[PDB]
Amino acid sequence: GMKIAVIGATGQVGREIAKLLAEKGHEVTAIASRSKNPEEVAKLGIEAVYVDGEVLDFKSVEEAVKNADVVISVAGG
Amino acid sequence: SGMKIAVIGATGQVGREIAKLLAEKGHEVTAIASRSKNPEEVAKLGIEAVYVDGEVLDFKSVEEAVKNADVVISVAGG
Repeated sequence: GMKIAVIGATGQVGREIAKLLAEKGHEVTAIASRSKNPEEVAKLGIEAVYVDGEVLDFKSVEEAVKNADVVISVAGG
Repeated sequence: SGMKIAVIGATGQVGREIAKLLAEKGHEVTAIASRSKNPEEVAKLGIEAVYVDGEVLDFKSVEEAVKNADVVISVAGG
């Protein structure tokens, strides 16, 4: 298992994520805090990543983040 | 019409698990390999930004739990 911090919006989504990853054997710390909104997150900048067999559609990526109700941004692995 | 959730940086096992979980919870999920260029700014930790009382669990303990993490999941919106 790994060390995982789950930060930002308090709510069912963040709690369920945290719960799942603890169930998978990770060491999970949850910190409630203020976050940017989806449009602000998009405007932080996105690094486009190609997936074999899929069109990498720049506008589709922009729209998916900007128009989300919730954005989960995963960093590290 | 369930909540629209974008998972960005979903290239790893943890991203895939999150995407799977949230679709099981009836959300409309778009998992995206493309990732934030500035991940730490999604939920930037500062004394003013953290909802946890700094008299109880201090800012340094908060900062350390994120610094020592292998993976940081930042949840934006709700």
